[PDB]
Amino acid sequence: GSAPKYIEHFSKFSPSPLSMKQFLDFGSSNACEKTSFTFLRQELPVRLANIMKEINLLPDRVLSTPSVQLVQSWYVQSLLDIMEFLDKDPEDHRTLSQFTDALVTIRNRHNDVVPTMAQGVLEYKDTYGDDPVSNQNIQYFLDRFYLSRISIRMLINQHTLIFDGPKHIGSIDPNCNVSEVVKDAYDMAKLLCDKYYMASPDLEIQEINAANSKQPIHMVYVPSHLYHMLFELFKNAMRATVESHESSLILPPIKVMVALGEEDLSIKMSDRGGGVPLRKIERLFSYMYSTAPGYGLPISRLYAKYFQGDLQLFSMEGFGTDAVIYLKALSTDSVERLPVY
Amino acid sequence: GSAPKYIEHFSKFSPSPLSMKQFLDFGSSNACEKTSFTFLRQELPVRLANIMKEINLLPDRVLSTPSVQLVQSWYVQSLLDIMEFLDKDPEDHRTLSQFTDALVTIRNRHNDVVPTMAQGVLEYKDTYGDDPVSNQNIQYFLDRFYLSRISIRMLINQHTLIFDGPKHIGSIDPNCNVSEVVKDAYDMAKLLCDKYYMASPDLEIQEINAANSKQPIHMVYVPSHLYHMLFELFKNAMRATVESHESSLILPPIKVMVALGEEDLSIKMSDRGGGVPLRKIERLFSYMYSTAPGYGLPISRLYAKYFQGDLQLFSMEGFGTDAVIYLKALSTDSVERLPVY
Ligand SMILES: N#Cc1c[nH]c2ncccc12
Ligand SMILES: N#Cc1c[nH]c2ncccc12
Ligand SMILES: [Cl-]
Ligand SMILES: [Cl-]
Repeated sequence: GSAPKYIEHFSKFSPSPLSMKQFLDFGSSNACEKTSFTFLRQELPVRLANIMKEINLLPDRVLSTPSVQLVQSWYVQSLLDIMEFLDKDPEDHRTLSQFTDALVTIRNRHNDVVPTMAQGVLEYKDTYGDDPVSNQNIQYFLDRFYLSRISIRMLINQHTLIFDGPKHIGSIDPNCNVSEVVKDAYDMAKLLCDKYYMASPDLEIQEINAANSKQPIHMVYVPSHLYHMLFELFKNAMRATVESHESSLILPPIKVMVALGEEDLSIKMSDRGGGVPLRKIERLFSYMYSTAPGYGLPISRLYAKYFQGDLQLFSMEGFGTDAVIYLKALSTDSVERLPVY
Repeated sequence: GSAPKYIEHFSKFSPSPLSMKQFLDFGSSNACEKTSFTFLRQELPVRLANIMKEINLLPDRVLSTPSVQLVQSWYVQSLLDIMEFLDKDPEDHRTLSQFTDALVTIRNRHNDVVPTMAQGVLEYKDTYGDDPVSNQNIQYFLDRFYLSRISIRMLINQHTLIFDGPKHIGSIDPNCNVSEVVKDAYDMAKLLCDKYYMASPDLEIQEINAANSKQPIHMVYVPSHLYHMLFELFKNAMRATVESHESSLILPPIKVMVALGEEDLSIKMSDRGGGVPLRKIERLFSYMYSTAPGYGLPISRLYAKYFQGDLQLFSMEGFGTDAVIYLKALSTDSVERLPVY
C-alpha cells in the first residue's frame, strides 16, 4: 500500500489556518464550490497526514493498542478517500457532488473517536498506571489530536452545509446574539436538571456593551461551538448548585455576564454551588484524571482556543465557582489555531 | 579565598522546608534560642549556597553585569558572616547575641536587592533585547531568586523578632483576622488614592464561613505578607476604577469576599475598573515586560506561593477585574515552598 508514502509526503506541508473572513468568502455563494474543492483536496490530506505522523510516533505500548489502531485505520481510509479526487477535474459537476458525499462519509466514520480515545485512556491507566509523566504526554497528544479533529470537522461542515445543491454561512452566524445562545444552553441544562433533580436554579443575564451601552451584543462566531461550551458549564454549575443546597430551601440563581470590549468578548458564569479547592482545578481539565470506569471541560476549552480564545475556571471553596469563556470580539482576530507540527 | 569552596560544599545539601507548626515551635519561648541558632547556622549557609550556585551558572553576559556582581558580592559576604559561627559554642550567650546582630546586618545588606535586580533587567532589555526566550529564562531565575530571598528573610525575621532579649509569634499571627488586614490595606491604598486622584472607591467586605456561618474568619499566617499582597491589589484596582470613571460621577466600590473552606481560604477582590484584555494578563506577571525606563504583582504571587498558595487574575475587558489570593486554611498544609535545586 502507499498509505505510509502519502503520510510522509503530505506531512512535509504545514496546515494553513483560515480566518473568519476567509470562511465567509468560501461560503459567500454556491459559485465558490470549485475553489473549496481545490483547496480541501490538498488541505485535508495535509492536516490528516500531520496528525497521522504524530500518531505513528507514539510509544509502541500506546500505538499497539486496539483503540489507536482502530482510530488510525479510520484516518488511513479517510486519507485514501480524499486522495482519489486529486486527479479529478473540478469543472465536472459529478466530481464535486461525489466529493461532498465522500466528506459526509468521512465525518460519520469518525463520529465515535472521542469515546474510543477515552477507552484507550482508561486502558492505559489500568495497564501502566496514572503517573504524572503519563498524564502530561497523554494531555499533550489528546489536546493536539482533538484540536486537529475540530479543525478538520469545521472545514467539512462548511463545505457540506453550504454546497448542498443567506443569514447564516454554514455553521457561522455573522450576527450571533450571545445572550440567545446562553438562554438556549441554560434551557437544555434546566430540562435535564429538573428531570433528574426535581429542582433547577434560575438564570440571570446581564450585558455590558462598553462602547455602545444598552445595545445588544452580537459577534461573528460558530453558535454550535458556543452552545457546546455553555451547555457543559451550565450542567456542571447546576449540578453543584442543586447538590450543595439539598438540605436548604433557597436555590441561588446562576448569573451570566456578557461583556464586550475592544478585543475580548467575555462570558462569565457565576454559581454558588459550594466551590472546589484549588488543588482539584487542574484535574478537571485532565483527560486522565477525569477518566474513570468527563471530557466536557477539556474539549470545551479546545473549542474556545480553536479561534484564539480560552476557557478558565476560578473557584472559591465554600462559596461558588466562576467559569469565563474568552472569545475574540473581532472577526479579524478570529483565526484557526491548529496544532504546531 | 574559600568562598567557591563553601558554595560547592553547601550546595550539595538540600534546603529543609519548614511548616507553620515548626515555626510556632521554634518561637514558643526564649528557651529555644539555642536550637534556632544550631539550625540556622547550617540551614542559612545551605539556602545561600544553593541560590549562589545557580547565580554562578548564569550566562557570562548576565553574570558579568555590575548588578549581578554586586548582588553576588552581598551573598558571598553574608555567607562568610554565617560561616564564622559554625565552630562557636551555643551555650555561650555572647555567641547567641552576636548571631542575632549578624543576621540584622545581613538582612539590611540585602534591603535593596529588588530595585537592583530590576536595574539589571532593564539593562538586559537594552543590551540584548526583549525576546520571548530571554523572558522565560529571566522569569525562571527571578522567581526562584525572589522566593529564596523571601524564605531566607522569613527565617531571619523569626529569630530576631522573638529572641530580642505571646499573642504573636514573631511575624506569625496564630489568630489573624483576614478582614482586619483587608481593611488596613484598603485604608492605606485609599489614603494614597485620595491624595493623588482626589477620589477613592468605597470598600465592601463579605465573609463566607462555610462550616461556621456568621463566625469571623481567622487563620494562622504572616499578616505582613498578606498586607503586601492586598495592598498591591488594592492600588491597582483603585487606579483602574478611578481612571476608568474620570468622566463619570458614580465610582463603583471595590468588593472583597473572604471565603473559608475545608482546605482553602480564598480572598477575591472585585473592581469595575474597565478590565484588561486577556492578551495583557501574562505581561502583568512578567518581570521583563513589566520593566520600563512594576514587580508588585509577580512578587505578590511569590508571597502567596511561599506557603503553598497562589494569586490569580481574571478580567473582563469592558467591565472589571477579579484578583483571587488562594491560601491554605490549615496550618498543617502551610509549608515553605522553596526553589527546587
Ligand atoms: N465547570 C464548572 C463548574 C462550576 N461549578 C463547579 N463546581 C464544581 C465542579 C465544577 C464546577
Ligand atoms: N491587580 C490588579 C488589577 C485590578 N484591576 C486592574 N485593572 C487593570 C490592570 C490591573 C488590575
Ligand atoms: Cl477524528
Ligand atoms: Cl537577597
